[PDB]
Amino acid sequence: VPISEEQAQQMVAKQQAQQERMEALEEQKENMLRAFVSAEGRERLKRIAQVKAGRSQAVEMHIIQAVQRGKMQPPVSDDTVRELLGQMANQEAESRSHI
Repeated sequence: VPISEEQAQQMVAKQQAQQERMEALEEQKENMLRAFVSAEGRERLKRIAQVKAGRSQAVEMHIIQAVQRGKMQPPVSDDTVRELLGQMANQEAESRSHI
């Protein structure tokens, strides 16, 4: 009674358009990192994501914005990943020191 057959046909679409768009960005991200970051450096990031997801995620954000703008040379070495994971950890603590 309250909502049309067509209008309900639209909200299942809208809602399934979004589960698509979600999946397409999770895939775009996975591709962007395959291309940008080395294999060793990509394991390391997922290995650390388990313990400190937020940390590993702060690097992935940075590597992507950085490579996309030509500020970093892909593919990014495990050595540079390890370096970045320390720098964020370190700055996480320097925030939490209230400084």
